[PDB]
Amino acid sequence: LSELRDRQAIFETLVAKGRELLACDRVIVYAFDDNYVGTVVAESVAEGWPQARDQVIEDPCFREHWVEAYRQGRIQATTDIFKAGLTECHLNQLRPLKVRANLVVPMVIDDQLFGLLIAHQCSEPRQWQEIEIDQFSELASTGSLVLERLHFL
Amino acid sequence: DHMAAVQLSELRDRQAIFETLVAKGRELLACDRVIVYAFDDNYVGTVVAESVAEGWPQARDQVIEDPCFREHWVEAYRQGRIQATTDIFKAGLTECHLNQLRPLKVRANLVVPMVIDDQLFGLLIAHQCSEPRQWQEIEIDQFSELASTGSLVLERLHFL
Ligand SMILES: *[C@@H](C)C1=C(C)C(=O)N[C@H]1Cc1[nH]c(/C=C2N=C(/C=C3/NC(=O)C(CC)=C3C)C(C)=C\2CCC(=O)O)c(CCC(=O)O)c1C
Ligand SMILES: *[C@@H](C)C1=C(C)C(=O)N[C@H]1Cc1[nH]c(/C=C2N=C(/C=C3/NC(=O)C(CC)=C3C)C(C)=C\2CCC(=O)O)c(CCC(=O)O)c1C
Repeated sequence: LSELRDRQAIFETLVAKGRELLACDRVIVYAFDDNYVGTVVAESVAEGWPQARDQVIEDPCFREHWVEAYRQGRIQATTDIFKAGLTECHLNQLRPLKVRANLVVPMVIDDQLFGLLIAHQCSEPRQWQEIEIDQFSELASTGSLVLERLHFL
Repeated sequence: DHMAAVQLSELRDRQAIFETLVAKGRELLACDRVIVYAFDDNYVGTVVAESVAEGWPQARDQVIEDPCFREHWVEAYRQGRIQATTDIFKAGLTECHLNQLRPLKVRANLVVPMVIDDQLFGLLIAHQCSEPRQWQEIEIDQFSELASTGSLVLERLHFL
């Protein structure tokens, strides 16, 4: 990882390592351009589960305020999205992907947010453990160090 | 939930990087000691940080002999070598090398390089002192990932 000098290779590594790390159903990188508008840029998904790129998922074309919360280091660890008080529109974004559990960590260095590293469990609800959250978020941070290095180099 | 209050990836000071490497490494492995042996610009290495379990000797409390020049064994680590030694008294080490570790009461010895693109920042080292100990593949991978993360942050300091 530390040696990668290509954006897409980094994103695909993160996504493979993340799913391996958590043994969950899907890991995704939702990456931000300069306007903090985001797109799904990579996905690792267990066989048989829906792939993001096969769906049309609505996503408002502006930077919503949760972007700033992640930028400051918010982590979302949701055991079951149907019990978490999500908006209907948000549930509708995750429904096609058959999400139950939702773990969202920032890929951020010095308050520059490169993206979000996201895990889903689809088969059933899943309580994310502290040590999984720590390891997944260290993976995000390492990926972020190498994304940032791209600019320097 | 929230990212940790201090992150290795957010450190912007050399010595802080070494001290968090050594704290996190000893917690990861639950071993007796973790050190960083860091290289200066002339490839001279120095123990710059240590985290050690209660009751075991501290590196800085000892006089450990160490040839003033860069030895040949350094190149193997620059190139990515890892040494994982279950019991240093049964590993065919030289007497002089044994005498560097005796004062620290080392039995097991794990050595991973802190290296990016052929720049060797140091070695991250773990000791078990209480008993011999066979380092597991999972431990070696995790310890080595920590070392590489530390190396990314040392490198960044140059750029910054
Ligand atoms: C519904 C289209 C929409 C309206 C209208 C609105 O104003 N905002 C939403 C619902 C909404 N969504 C989130 C959080 C996220 N939205 C994401 C967008 C995506 N685009 C995709 O292609 C995709 C498939 C993986 C998604 C999920 C993302 C990445 C997030 C953050 C991750 C997550 O929380 O799922 C919110 C904020 C929820 C909260 O934190 O309060 C809202 C209101
Ligand atoms: C003994 C003074 C000496 C002579 C003479 C010589 O030519 N080389 C040695 C013995 C020797 N040491 C190593 C490898 C290491 N030596 C280290 C130096 C240290 N300085 C310290 O303060 C200290 C306390 C922690 C140490 C251990 C270190 C860090 C190493 C690498 C890590 C390890 O292997 O313990 C060698 C090379 C042996 C090999 O790997 O083939 C030799 C011959």
